[PDB]
Amino acid sequence: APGASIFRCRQCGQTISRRDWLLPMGGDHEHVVFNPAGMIFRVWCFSLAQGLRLIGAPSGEFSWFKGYDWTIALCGQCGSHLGWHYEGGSQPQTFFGLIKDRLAEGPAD
Ligand SMILES: O=C1CC[C@H](N2C(=O)c3ccccc3C2=O)C(=O)N1
Ligand SMILES: [Cl-]
Ligand SMILES: [Zn+2]
Repeated sequence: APGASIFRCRQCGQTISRRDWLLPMGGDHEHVVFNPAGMIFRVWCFSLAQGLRLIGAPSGEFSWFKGYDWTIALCGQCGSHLGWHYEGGSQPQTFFGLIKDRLAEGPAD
């Protein structure tokens, strides 16, 4: 009966990822970053996620992760901006950077 197994969208409950899929990029699964508008994000990196909708074509502009291009990842249910999908890089080729405070963590179902 673990209570820290599954990450859901904090706004609607859509299943998004799992603690087991946490990915330590550059030695840490947590990355604190700012965008050009100055917003600060505490981003958790995951190997896999589901329940998202990836919007548009990838861009390398302002990428927080060297060698990766990003696409916006919205909750596929409610449209809440949950983070980004990264692609085009090496080891791994792709991963997800999701905004920790926009997810709710809980037991598996
Ligand atoms: O890796 C990334 C993900 C995208 C993120 N980003 C944003 O959060 C944003 C908002 C508005 C205009 C442009 C951007 C942008 O590049 C950013 O700054 N770096
Ligand atoms: Cl936030
Ligand atoms: Zn949602």
